[PDB]
Amino acid sequence: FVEMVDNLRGKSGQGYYVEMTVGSPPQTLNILVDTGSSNFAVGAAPHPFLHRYYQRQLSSTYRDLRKGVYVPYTQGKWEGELGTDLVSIPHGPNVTVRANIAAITESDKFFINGSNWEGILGLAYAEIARPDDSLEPFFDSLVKQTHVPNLFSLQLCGAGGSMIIGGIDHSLYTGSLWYTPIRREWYYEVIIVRVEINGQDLKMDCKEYNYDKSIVDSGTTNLRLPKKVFEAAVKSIKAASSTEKFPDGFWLGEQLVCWQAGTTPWNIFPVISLYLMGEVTNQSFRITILPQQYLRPVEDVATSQDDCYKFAISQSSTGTVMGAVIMEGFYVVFDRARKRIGFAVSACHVHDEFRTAAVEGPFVTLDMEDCGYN
Ligand SMILES: COc1cncc(-c2cccc(CNc3cccnc3N)c2)c1
Repeated sequence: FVEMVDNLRGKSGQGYYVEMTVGSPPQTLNILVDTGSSNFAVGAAPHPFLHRYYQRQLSSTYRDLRKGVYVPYTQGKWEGELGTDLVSIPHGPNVTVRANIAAITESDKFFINGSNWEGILGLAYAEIARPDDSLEPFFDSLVKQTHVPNLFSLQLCGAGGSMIIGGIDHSLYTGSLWYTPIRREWYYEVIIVRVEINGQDLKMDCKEYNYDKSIVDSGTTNLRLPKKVFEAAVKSIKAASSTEKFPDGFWLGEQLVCWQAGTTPWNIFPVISLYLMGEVTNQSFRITILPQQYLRPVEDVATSQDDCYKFAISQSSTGTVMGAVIMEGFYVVFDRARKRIGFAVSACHVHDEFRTAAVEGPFVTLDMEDCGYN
């Protein structure tokens, strides 16, 4: 795991990527690590934003599955050809697997102009794979064909990171790991059973927090909350920070807020605690997020020279998404073998002058199942 430490590059803004090699002889690509999707899909044609792409026909081990795939989003898509090839992770375990690969032949609003990655490693489960759940996701192939344990953990830093494949590295976190159950193997779905701001219960029905699901998603920048929860949260963060006025635009992620370099008044901004369903009946634990995780610094803007931040909490269309902004505070263990997700304070988390992040428990929370939306 020493050899996997620091094997990710990038930021929460454009995502985190891992080097992979596909085919024979090996072709080296940077691949977004995305726990909110389940396809392994790589640029396979010279889209102008791409540094590198997959040239199937130069791989002696490529096998055309003679089947297309099509994945749409709200305002875009990617599209391509399914096949299999030999895959590896230079700074991963010392194995080669034959995996399903979607050779992206055409796409729209998918690749980010200026990014240094060319594909997507969908680490979530087969149920949300495209074109259907019979397209075995990458991690499933890795585990089936090798003795690599069926887990991985992510330490996302910035504001790069590490993906430890096959276990847990003690040196990437402090304190103890607490585990929340994966509710259904599709997205990494979890249950938020309670939310607090500076220790103050947000006081809503916990079904609101998971309406219609809550997921851990390294392919999303922000903490995203459902509409009602988002409004409750912002009102409360306004209240804790009412000694200053901010434009409405700020709370909508449209405008920055700046202070004289070094004078950002962090104390004004509250810690958010999300309680997660525990492994034991009526037991939960809490993860504590600090303002320096949801106030994301904004660098050279037009031409900026102060200290400036945008609000990295946003409204959710499809439930609570624990994006990179949240994951960046923690070492997140995706224990697929035991249907569970572990959190511990990250060794690389941004500290704050007077407050320290935490993962802690146990708490008693009755009727936690009822926080699940059905
Ligand atoms: C922080 O990770 C990202 C930041 N910016 C863009 C992406 C990105 C780009 C293209 C496709 C995808 C697919 N995955 C999504 C998309 C939307 C929401 N969640 C996920 N997992 C991500 C990831």
